[PDB]
Amino acid sequence: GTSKLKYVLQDARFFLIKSNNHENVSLAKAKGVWSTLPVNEKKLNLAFRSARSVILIFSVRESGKFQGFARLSSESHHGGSPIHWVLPAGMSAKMLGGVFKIDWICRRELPFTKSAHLTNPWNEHKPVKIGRDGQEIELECGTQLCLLFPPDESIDLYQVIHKM
Ligand SMILES: CNc1nc(Cl)nc2c(C)n[nH]c12
Repeated sequence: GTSKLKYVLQDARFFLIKSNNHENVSLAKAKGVWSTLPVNEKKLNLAFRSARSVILIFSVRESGKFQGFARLSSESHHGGSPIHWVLPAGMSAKMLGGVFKIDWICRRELPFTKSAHLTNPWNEHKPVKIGRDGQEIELECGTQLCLLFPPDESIDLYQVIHKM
């Protein structure tokens, strides 16, 4: 069912995460972690303190899809482990230094064609698939986007609700 999902999304904040490769989204699903550039790390740390739930909605660049979404379970922390991120051009391990802990709510894909009807007021009402890494998605757009994903029956939202 969708009732516990809707409870988790209640009053959440939503952020578009753009990853330059699949390997790091795969690593994030396996390890329950995410790292981003400092400008976005600052925004997510602020949001984490301000909202009952901060949801990261993931999209690998050029995949034409979202790869799932997750809830921040911590602010960023340094020095816990050297997450073997696969680094593309220009990006280095010091920039991706802060690690957030995340609980996955859905590890299933959603193609961009399925969200064509959702626009993001905080990005000039462009289609929600359009946005830079770290772009905030307004509550109603973000809620409807998350509800479009296929249910992920491997995930029990009970423990997530307790983190709140
Ligand atoms: C592990 N975090 C990340 N990994 C890769 Cl390949 N790209 C990005 C971007 C564009 N923001 N955060 C990223």
